[PDB]
Amino acid sequence: QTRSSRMAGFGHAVPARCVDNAEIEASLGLEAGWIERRTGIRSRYWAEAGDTLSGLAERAGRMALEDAKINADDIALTLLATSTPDHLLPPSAPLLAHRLGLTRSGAIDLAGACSGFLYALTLADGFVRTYGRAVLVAAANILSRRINPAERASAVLFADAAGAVVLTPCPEVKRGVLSADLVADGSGYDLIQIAAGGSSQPFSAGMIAEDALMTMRDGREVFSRAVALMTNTSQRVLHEAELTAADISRFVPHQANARMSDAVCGNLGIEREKTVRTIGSFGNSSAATIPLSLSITNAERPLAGGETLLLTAAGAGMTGGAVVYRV
Amino acid sequence: QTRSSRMAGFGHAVPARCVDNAEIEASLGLEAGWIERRTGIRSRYWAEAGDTLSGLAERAGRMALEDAKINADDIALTLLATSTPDHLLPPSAPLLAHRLGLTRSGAIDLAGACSGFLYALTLADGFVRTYGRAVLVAAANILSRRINPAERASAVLFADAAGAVVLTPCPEVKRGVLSADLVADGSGYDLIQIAAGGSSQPFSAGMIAEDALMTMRDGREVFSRAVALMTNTSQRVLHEAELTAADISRFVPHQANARMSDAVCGNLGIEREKTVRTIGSFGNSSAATIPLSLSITNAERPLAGGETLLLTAAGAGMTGGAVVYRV
Repeated sequence: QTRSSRMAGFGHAVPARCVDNAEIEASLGLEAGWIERRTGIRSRYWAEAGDTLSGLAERAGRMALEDAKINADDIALTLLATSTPDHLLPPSAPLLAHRLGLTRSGAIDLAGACSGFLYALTLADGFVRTYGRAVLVAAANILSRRINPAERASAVLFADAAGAVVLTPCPEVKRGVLSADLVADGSGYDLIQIAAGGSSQPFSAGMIAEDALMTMRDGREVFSRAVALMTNTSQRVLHEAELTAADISRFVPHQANARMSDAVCGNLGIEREKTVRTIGSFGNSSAATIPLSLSITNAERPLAGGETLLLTAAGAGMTGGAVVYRV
Repeated sequence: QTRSSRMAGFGHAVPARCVDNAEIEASLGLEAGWIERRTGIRSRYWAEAGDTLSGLAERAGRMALEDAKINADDIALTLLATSTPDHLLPPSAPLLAHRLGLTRSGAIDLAGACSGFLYALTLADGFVRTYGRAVLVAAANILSRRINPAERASAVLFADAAGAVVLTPCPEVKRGVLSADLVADGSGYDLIQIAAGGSSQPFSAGMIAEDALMTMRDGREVFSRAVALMTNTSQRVLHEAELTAADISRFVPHQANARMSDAVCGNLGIEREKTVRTIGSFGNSSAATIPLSLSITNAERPLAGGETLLLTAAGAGMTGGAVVYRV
């Protein structure tokens, strides 16, 4: 009976601490204006002590359920894309579903770094279309607790946020997810990494916190690979949907830095004013970036029937993806 | 055009160190025969120094691709259910796809504790049916590196293994995944936990060693909750498929301990000889147990057309799931 999924509700959430560039530039000994000049970020939100990932995700997901006006019994599955779960075991998604009252919902976490939401969105859409039941698709990260002071990119980019979307079944064809392209390139596996705490080097007694913080070999190599991943996946879903960049109403790339968004937008020939930009006020929260941006743009101007979105992301791994969605 | 998915190829892999009960009983100071008496495990495999999660997953995945005789280009997606990735960042699945030559494959990790494979299988089936493209569904864990010798259940059950299934598109209806039920119950979130390393208590200098290892408040509460989760999800997918226990050819529960498998089997009215039992030789490797058991039972006696399998699992979180699959 079901032939597409509908993005029925949107939500986002950020912690209470707004962190201006000037605080961080002072910490790192950077000249005034450095961060906005190089990243396009002006401020970002950071967790305070006692804030949990699942609590942040809960506020974004509650906002999306409310937006969708959906009965809690209708949520069959909760997917949480996160790289920073409350605990390494269990996953945070069952706690998320429990706090939100989603008593008929399954729950699992997805770990796809910055690409996690587009994977979760593609997989949720397949579930909606196969079982004719609704899915809560959340993405949330507290990257502030992963910040490495020696890794300047992390200190200046990383932020904390959650976004969520309620996906409901729809009988109509030729709308919803028109195309999706999910790619991986593990030749870039070592470009962005946390050395310890996984199974290859469990965190042990004589280890420092910075062994458990992110490291990056060559930011420029990450930059060019990520632009290429997003460009190539975007080109493929456009061609698969038989559309051109001119048919896109809103372009929602992962918000890594402004120059990366500009590069992909330019490579695709998309008009710059079609790009949703939340990095100025919300920073880079990894997989939460796209659903937070979806919630922000829908609040500014509700998505209208017939509009076409292009979503695209790249991530450590390396991974990438793109989705064309028709309202 | 695609109406169902087919489990086209199976594979599994274990590390080289076979650890019999006697070694562990001496390590823990238990009387001889204690472990087999209480768990039904006789032996299990543990990683050696330098073994990686992705390398163990790679051997299971290559076996499954070989078994499926599939072109590498036909794999559109690699899903890796694991609680023990090589690193906290990035996910291990892109490395897995890379090492196996799956140059057209997306890749993401799923964190669903012991339920991780049934979630990944259900999500993969929806992907196969939506896009008409094949998926490698892997599950792998190195639990030995997470063992707390003081938590006796974990010391005597936990094992290291990988399993994998190649899911291919199939044009026929009334076969493949007939029904699936994914549930979560975050009221049991604190029952099985690792305290440190997540975002609620990140790894730091001078962290207690035990804080990075698995912990369990009430094994009996875990037991009865997990039995109920598996019983209730299995009853649901059976009724959704319009089947009874007598129609099941092979019953493949998560291999947690023999008494748990027997309790669920008995609850469902399933003939005990229909149960696939790998816990004796392979122990409890969390999400890997069901695909390892599929690989083992299909090797002993190839899955034949018309056979019906019932798969069920419960995990930390708590989560559960069940799948009815028609060959």
